[PDB]
Amino acid sequence: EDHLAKELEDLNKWGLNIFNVAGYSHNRPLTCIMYAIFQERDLLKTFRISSDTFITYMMTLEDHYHSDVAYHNSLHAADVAQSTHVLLSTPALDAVFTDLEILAAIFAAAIHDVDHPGVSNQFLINTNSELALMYNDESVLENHHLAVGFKLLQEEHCDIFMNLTKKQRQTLRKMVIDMVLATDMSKHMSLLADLKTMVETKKVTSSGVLLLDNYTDRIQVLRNMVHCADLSNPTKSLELYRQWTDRIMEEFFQQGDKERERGMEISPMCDKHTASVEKSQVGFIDYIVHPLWETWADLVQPDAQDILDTLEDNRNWYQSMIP
Ligand SMILES: COc1ccc([C@@H]2CNC(=O)C2)cc1OC1CCCC1
Ligand SMILES: [Mg+2]
Ligand SMILES: [Zn+2]
Repeated sequence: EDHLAKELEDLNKWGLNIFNVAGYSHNRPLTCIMYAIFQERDLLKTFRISSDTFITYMMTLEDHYHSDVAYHNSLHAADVAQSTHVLLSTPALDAVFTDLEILAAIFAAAIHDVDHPGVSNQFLINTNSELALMYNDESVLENHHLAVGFKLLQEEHCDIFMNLTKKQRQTLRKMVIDMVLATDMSKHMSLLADLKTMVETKKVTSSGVLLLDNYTDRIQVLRNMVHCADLSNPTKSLELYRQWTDRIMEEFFQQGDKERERGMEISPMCDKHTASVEKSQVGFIDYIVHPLWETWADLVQPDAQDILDTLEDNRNWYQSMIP
């Protein structure tokens, strides 16, 4: 409505507020945002994607995200897709990516947690879920979100890539698989270490813009971009970040409840009788988020300085919340 258009003014901005846009779109954040993103970047015009076909695909996809799961619902995909959309425009990455790589990264963000059940890879493996057997324990969740998302492009009324070259559907299907698999947290370190090596040997043009050789380097930056977008809640305005903290702790504690119901051992950050929400967020910033964004900032400097500042600041709020 009228509040929707006022909010979508901030589309291309880190301050954008995803809750507000969920409330104004009949609980369809992901469809509203993805649709605004394509228009903005002119993707439908570029890849002859019909608008009907696009809405039908998104709506279906949004509706495969479970709405009774506290954190991994359509809101989070919408968030990660909007965050990625901004990082893609960061000044240090200007004119570096092809249209196809841009469409790949945002699409990756959109389908990247689809059909998530609200339990970890570790849980699903220890309970012998169908999914763990299906996937032999390797990026269980991630391989699944990728299969669902690419299955839904089977219908004609949903094949939004129907007007790419064969070579383009392949080059894309490859980039997406690579980016979603990289959001599996057990790959975090390898990715961070790989990022640090890329910064070490960074090269720019005379105008402070990165020089990325060919495929290998371009997709490593995209890998890392969607992984920062996935771990961007603490770089967002305090009000937004605490609402994200509440939802993730909700989801985590429902998992701790199911673990206990079943005599299994409870993972301490999922234990609702001993885990401080506050200590845990500080830890999450000190050992995972800051190390990553610090490295990202070095790569696109000084574009992410504001982001680093917001982060240290949000850090100290949570620190000051602990006795
Ligand atoms: C807003 O914070 C968080 C945001 C996102 C996630 C991802 C989804 N699940 C993950 O393991 C990473 C975890 C968070 O916090 C958890 C780390 C321990 C405290 C809660
Ligand atoms: Mg995920
Ligand atoms: Zn995610």
